[PDB]
Amino acid sequence: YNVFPRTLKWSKMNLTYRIVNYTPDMTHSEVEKAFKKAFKVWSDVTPLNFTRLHDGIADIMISFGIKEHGDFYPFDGPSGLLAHAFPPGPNYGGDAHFDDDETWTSSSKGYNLFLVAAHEFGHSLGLDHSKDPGALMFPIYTYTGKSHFMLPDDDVQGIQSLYGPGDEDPN
Ligand SMILES: COc1ccc(S(=O)(=O)N(Cc2cccnc2)[C@@H](C(=O)NO)C(C)C)cc1
Ligand SMILES: [Ca+2]
Ligand SMILES: [Ca+2]
Ligand SMILES: [Zn+2]
Ligand SMILES: [Zn+2]
Repeated sequence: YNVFPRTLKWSKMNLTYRIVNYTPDMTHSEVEKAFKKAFKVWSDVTPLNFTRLHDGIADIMISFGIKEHGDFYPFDGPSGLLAHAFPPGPNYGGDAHFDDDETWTSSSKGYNLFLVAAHEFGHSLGLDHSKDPGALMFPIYTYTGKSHFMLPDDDVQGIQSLYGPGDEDPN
């Protein structure tokens, strides 16, 4: 049973994460919405368990990425790359990093963390992608997390069904 390596949705009904998008044009209050609110929408599509244990137990997080890997250069102006997320494995999984050279906000101008973040998190915690037809995963985001409707049902029901109940049980 193996074909397209894109799903990672089975044994992860609950996970922890950290909120630290950035403080460019928004304030601690906005980032609070970006990370929380965007999470409110992600939870709306799927009852995913998320906990930010500052104690040091986080798997995914929202934060502006700044070239710190050592392989490919993510940050790069408005280039085709606003949010790169990693697989929830080591302490660098579900790492939601936005091309620091891009723009992010919680208002009607630019990428709304609700959208971008709900999208990056959907990846960092979800998997490679899941919107062939239409979901909050393609390089297009136009409709904010809630600026019209769940057009991207692919990500809505997609993770609402795959990330819904977790298994983490080998038969
Ligand atoms: C809200 O929907 C979107 C979220 C994030 C992006 S992105 O960060 O610009 N980007 C999409 C993309 C850009 C260029 C080429 N291919 C894809 C991310 C992404 O997919 N994040 O989930 C890339 C860098 C992986 C776009 C829309
Ligand atoms: Ca870019
Ligand atoms: Ca991590
Ligand atoms: Zn990064
Ligand atoms: Zn995507």
